[PDB]
Amino acid sequence: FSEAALEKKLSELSNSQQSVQTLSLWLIHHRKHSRPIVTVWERELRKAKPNRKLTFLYLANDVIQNSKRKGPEFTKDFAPVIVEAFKHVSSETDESCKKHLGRVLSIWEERSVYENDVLEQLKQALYGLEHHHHHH
Repeated sequence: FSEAALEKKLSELSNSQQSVQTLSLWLIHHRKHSRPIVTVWERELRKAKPNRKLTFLYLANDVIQNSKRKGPEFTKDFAPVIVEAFKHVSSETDESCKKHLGRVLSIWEERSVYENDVLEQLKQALYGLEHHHHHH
């Protein structure tokens, strides 16, 4: 595992099934490094252009869900950053992009991906009144 390799892969990440699936497999293989991986993922997410940010969440979705079979590493290590990540993506993208964020969150609530406390925080992050403080 190297952070440099991860950075390179994240920079060339796209929405294709092959792009997300292969990166997910690599990350899960390297689950011993889940904390540094999440740290790098969060940093590159914030650096990404709005039209690319959703792709980071799709990756996280795939990694978190598929990792559960192997261990709790990714579920646990995404947990402290994932609310802020949804809030970030929600704020930096067009209102209609909530279609995609909401789909993921719906998936997570339907498949029990995180517990209640977290799921509700995610709900607030996505739909909450804090997005509506300023005239537009």
